[PDB]
Amino acid sequence: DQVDVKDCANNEIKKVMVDGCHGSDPCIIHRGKPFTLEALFDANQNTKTAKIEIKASLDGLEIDVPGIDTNACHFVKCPLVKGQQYDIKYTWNVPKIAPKSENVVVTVKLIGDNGVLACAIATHGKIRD
Repeated sequence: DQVDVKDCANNEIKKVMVDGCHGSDPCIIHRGKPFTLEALFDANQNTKTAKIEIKASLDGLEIDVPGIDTNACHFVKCPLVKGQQYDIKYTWNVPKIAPKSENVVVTVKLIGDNGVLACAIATHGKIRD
């Protein structure tokens, strides 16, 4: 079920949803289900390069993107520009995780060289219901 995450790609994304979590409000998520967040988009800018600012924090899964790649390349089709379609992502193997997580926080943003290819932020996020 999609949600209401404040994305900032360009009203061009082809599919941006999140397996349970709730967008906009304090993204509350559920346990026992794969919270594979996502957000696709067809490169419409013009830059073979690319940047990134993703940040997913999970109790036993502290996703993070402090600069792992060198230009949204090791994570996606580096060259976005307006001549390529591609789908970043952040799967989620969900065991049980119990209710409520020690802490959580979702955020994201793709920046080529002309603007922000994509974006997604879940102000606060508590597991449980």
